[PDB]
Amino acid sequence: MGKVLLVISTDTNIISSVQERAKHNYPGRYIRTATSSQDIRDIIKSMKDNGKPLVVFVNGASQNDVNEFQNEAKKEGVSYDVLKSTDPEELTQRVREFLKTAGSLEHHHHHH
Repeated sequence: MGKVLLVISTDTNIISSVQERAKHNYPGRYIRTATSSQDIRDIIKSMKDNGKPLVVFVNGASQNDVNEFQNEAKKEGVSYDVLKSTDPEELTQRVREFLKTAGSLEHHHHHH
């Protein structure tokens, strides 16, 4: 419950482009980056009760903490979709449409 879009791209320059473009259009809180396992922990801490769509760009972080994101999310009841794509326009359209369509999430009481 409470879903995030995990944007993985081999092209860090493309991550930077889409990130700032989506932060231009939407609040730069809904767009977030992971730079460490510790950062990710703080993300998923929020997303348990925070029932709005998030977008985490794997910027500088590694596959070990990417899987730690998936694990901590699946145990803490945070929903996610793993988006593995490299394209500045396509990533912008997927990020933004996610924030638009998941703008209406179901209001279930969170395990607090």
